[PDB]
Amino acid sequence: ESAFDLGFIRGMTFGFVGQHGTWGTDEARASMRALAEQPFNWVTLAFAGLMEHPGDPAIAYGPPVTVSDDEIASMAELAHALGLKVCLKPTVNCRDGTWRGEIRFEKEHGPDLESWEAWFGSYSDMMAHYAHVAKRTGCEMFCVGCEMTTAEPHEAMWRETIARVRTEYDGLVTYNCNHGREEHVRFWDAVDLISSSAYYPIDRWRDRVPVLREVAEAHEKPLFFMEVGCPSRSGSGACPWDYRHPGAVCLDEQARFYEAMFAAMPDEPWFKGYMLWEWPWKLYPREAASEDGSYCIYGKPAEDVVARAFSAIANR
Repeated sequence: ESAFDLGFIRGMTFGFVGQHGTWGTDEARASMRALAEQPFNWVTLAFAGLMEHPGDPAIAYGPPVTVSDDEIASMAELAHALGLKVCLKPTVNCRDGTWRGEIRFEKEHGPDLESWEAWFGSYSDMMAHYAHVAKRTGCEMFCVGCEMTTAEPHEAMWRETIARVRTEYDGLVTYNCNHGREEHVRFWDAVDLISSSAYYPIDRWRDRVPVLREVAEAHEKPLFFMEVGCPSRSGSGACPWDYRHPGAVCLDEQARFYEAMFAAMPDEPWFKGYMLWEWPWKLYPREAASEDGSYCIYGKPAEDVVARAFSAIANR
């Protein structure tokens, strides 16, 4: 169905970074079952192809690097049988640890150089491949990119990648920008839904909503969060995007983040919901949650905070 008619998204991201073999495990199947017991109507299957360095245009994806096409199909099939809609979200990470939002090339053109042209060649090839996987596996959404801040001004190359995806895939298409980039992306017209990694600090939510509304209304597209969440660590609510943030385990900090977000987001048709970050393919037991400092909400007060809000939206 169309974008404005879409049911409000109550989602969870699963299985990142999608290392080869991990989703084909009994653990992954048990973890997906646990995810589906929460009041989620969506799951995002997220995984990363690999670049050697942020200036290398070559991208390694598929086995032995990523989960296989069969592993993706297995997870999509399981999620679908459990009543979830599925977004497929391929992305790229750098082996040297450089954030994908900082990839950069010295040249725009040159197919045998380290150019934006060469990289988008590799990236378009990868996205076409997974767009075809998404079609074959009946995925209801496909995400053409995540947090690609340095790549964004290459509008023509993004439009090509999107047109290539459209060729392979006729479901809903989004691009996932970083927090603070919602108003900066210039190709929102080429996708069906505007999405962002909305890691806004606890105290920034109320202030940020107006611009988010303005972005949705300006481009006449619904907007949702392709990533939102907070680690259960002390002070993390001030820097939700940072998985490396040092601090004692703190379950309340994560809960406060979710409460602040839910409090600030209006019940207005331009806003289409939440794809939470994140759920592991190997899920810890409930009792171990008090020791866990990750983004996962399982077994923590945030689980209940999320369940209450999502159930209320669901049972309406």
